[PDB]
Amino acid sequence: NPNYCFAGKTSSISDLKEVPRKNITLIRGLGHGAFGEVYEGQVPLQVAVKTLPEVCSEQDELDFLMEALIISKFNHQNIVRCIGVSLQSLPRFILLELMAGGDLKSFLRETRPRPSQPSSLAMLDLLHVARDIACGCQYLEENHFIHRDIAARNCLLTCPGPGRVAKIGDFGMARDIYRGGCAMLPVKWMPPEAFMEGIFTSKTDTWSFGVLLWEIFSLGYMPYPSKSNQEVLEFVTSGGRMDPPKNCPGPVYRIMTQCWQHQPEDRPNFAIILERIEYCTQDPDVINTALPIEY
Ligand SMILES: CNC(=O)c1ccc(F)cc1[C@@H](C)Oc1nc(-c2cccnc2OC)cnc1N
Repeated sequence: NPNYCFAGKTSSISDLKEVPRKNITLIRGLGHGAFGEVYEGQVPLQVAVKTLPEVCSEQDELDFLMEALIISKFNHQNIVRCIGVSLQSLPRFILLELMAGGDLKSFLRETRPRPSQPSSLAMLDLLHVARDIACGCQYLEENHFIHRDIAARNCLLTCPGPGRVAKIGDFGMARDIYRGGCAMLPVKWMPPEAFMEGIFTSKTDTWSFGVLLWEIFSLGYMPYPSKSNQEVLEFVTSGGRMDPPKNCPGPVYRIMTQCWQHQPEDRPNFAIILERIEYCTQDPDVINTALPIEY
């Protein structure tokens, strides 16, 4: 059994909270796609159940064990909680906080303002999501953990409604690096030094957060519209940056452009990002800006 170190503390599979299999009930599927299915479940405490295929390799097993260790060792309101694991029965389970709002990317697309739902979303809703994730990122930063794939698809919402809280919900990329190919790398979320020299720092996540911010204020569009991975790589390496999302307030766009500074030392840390998001939320001209209504 591999050890895991976070914040200078070491943990082992023995530290994982094993939940007796008899206490766990599956309710419905939520998704598969990526390696492993996820179900809604009960332990009555409601959970999302990530499963390990019984038909897997030794490495798949170690990967699964490692993400369990990673998530269980985090303690922050904007990172999905791990209720525990069930590793002593097959298929093996990781039990997560059930985020009823689902993933952020799908939410943004599904919840875009429409003629039928003219006020489904406001600038403040987006700013609050951005703040929430930036808070999670600041926690990772101050604990020297580099996420490596901050993107809408990896964020979850506690509920569809106005009191929703956003959290980082997937750590698969970080898990892989802790221990794939070019075409699977999240190049559209990566800074120049990352995909060139394979250098990662906390400023990597700052760049990625900029792209997430664009995803949020575009209401769930794929970054760099119409560009392939290699076109983005060449575009960004040459100094190219995304335009503002439709109707995006200037102060918000400016946060994006600061996250995308070529030199990592010129990019803000998350304390500063949160400061700037806060300032945006106070500014009437920002939050009174109407989001586009999709016909
Ligand atoms: C299919 N998506 C994932 O597996 C997925 C994608 C990104 C991510 F960060 C975490 C997950 C899975 C591991 O965890 C969760 N998914 C949902 C959930 C996700 C999608 C739709 N409805 C849901 O709950 C009602 C809710 N809570 C979770 N703890």
